[PDB]
Amino acid sequence: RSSLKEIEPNLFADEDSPVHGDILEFHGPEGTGKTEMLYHLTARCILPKSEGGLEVEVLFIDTDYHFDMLRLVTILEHRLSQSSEEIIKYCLGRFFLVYCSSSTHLLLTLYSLESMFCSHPSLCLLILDSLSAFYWIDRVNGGESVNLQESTLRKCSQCLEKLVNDYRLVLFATTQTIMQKADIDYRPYLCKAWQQLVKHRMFFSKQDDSQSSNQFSLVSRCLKSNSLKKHFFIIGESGVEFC
DNA sequence: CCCCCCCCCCCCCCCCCCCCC
Ligand SMILES: Nc1ncnc2c1ncn2[C@@H]1O[C@H](COP(=O)(O)OP(=O)(O)OP(=O)(O)O)[C@@H](O)[C@H]1O
Ligand SMILES: [Mg+2]
Repeated sequence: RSSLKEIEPNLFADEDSPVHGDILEFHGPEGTGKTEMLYHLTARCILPKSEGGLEVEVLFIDTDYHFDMLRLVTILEHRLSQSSEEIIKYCLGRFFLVYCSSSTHLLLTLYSLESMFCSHPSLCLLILDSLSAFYWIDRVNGGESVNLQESTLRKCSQCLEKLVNDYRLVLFATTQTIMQKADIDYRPYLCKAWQQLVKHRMFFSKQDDSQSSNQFSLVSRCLKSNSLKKHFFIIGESGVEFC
């Protein structure tokens, strides 16, 4: 019922099999277009089929409290050929947002979301933002024992893998670059189960030069085939546009 | 792996005549 190529032919030019459970990951520093990419994916997924959409529902989980409905509405109205309030209402009728305040809160939200997931059959995409939102607090609360710094993340990863395997969903996660290492910059620090659960990896970067910005770099790295690709794209009032 | 800063030195080098009872 779900096809990965249709979601994004630009980035997913190799994956053509009907997706029946995948885990992806975004990574990079601040202000490099991760949330804009998520907005573009949601816009591609929730638009009507007449305007070039997918007509399936999206679930969103916000952890860093950085979601902006105004930007999403602006992108939707710019992508639409004709702007009308009722069509925007129809589009937004298939969008859901959840807030979590702590690791246990997120764990219980995951333990509760399966009721909706069995209730709603049209869900095809799942987004978790800022998976590394609670790292320092958990680490400090865990003392010097590593196993006490990893339990909540372990349980959340197990629940996420169970959900994605059971309900045939697509997961999009975001992490933050917090620590360096004594061309890809990546110093893994997450849970071992989460690290081994990843399938695709994408890194984000921004041009240092001030050519009015308008240039972002993305490096796609799939662990299945060890294929490294570089993408260039721009972000405008209508969303993101690939160079 | 984790976060932010310091401070001056030292002297050189001469030119140029005027005016008769
Ligand atoms: N209307 C717009 N036109 C052009 N660029 C825009 C517009 N709106 C936002 N941007 C760009 O969006 C960029 C930030 O993107 P975004 O909010 O997705 O960051 P991010 O990589 O997800 O970072 P973080 O998660 O730390 O917030 C800015 O650098 C800005 O130039
Ligand atoms: Mg962001």
